[PDB]
Amino acid sequence: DLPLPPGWSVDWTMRGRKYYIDHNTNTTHWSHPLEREGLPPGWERVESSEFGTYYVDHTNKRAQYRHPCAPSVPRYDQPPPITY
Amino acid sequence: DLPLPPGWSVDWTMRGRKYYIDHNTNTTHWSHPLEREGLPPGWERVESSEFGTYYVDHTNKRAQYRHPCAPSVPRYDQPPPITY
Repeated sequence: DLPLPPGWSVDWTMRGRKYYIDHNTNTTHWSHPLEREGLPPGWERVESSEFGTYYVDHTNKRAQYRHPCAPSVPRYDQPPPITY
Repeated sequence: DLPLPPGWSVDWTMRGRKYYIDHNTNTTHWSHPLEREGLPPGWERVESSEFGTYYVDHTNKRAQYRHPCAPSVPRYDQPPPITY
């Protein structure tokens, strides 16, 4: 229920998808403006039942599962061996 | 603090990484056995500061950001237009 900055509101698409309106700039967004720490300019984190969590780049109209700032690939670590 | 099934315990690596021991099978795991709904056999979800959330495949010793059952690529949706 985190409070929006002045000049922001929340709305829903005709199919019921929540989104945010920035009346200061007349732009629309999928995520809360105060929930974007760690994300670069132009990107948002999206939650969904269809895809789970992913990331969108509005400038380039792209979506990807990898957080845009995460290492290019993650590391596999074998769980520790059983000791005797 | 979710209770473990019988024959399971929790331990830590020398560097302090939590893990789970299944004494029923003498196998080790990065995630709680009761926190794997929606994951296929052999896979685990991993949380980390280095990579954020990702997924590991123990059989093939692979790691990836995409949930193994998620669609191959996620969809970009443009936020709704401003109406006048």
